[PDB]
Amino acid sequence: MEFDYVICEECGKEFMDSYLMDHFDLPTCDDCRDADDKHKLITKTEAKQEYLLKDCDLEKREPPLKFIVKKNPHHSQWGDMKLYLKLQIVKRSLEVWGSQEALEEAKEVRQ
Ligand SMILES: [Zn+2]
Repeated sequence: MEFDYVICEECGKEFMDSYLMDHFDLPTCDDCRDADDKHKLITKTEAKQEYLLKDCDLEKREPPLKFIVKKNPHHSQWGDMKLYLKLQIVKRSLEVWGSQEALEEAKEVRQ
């Protein structure tokens, strides 16, 4: 009868908003984490581009990855700001090359 909660589909954790479900559009909970201490997201520009990619991938299958977009929450607040969950951004960096080390090596090997 009328709800307003959600359970993390990753491991199953009721909740409503945290670091990804509070300003990202992704539920998750304070258990999956990603940075071991915060899961600090990663700028969408340094997330895919750096991961050797930029669109055409995360929109080719339409995965459960969400992003934020607005003034930065920490110090320094430029005009707009596009960010993408870091954990999910890592799952893709591998799905493509398979590891952030295969990326760093792909850019150091290529010209
Ligand atoms: Zn979870």
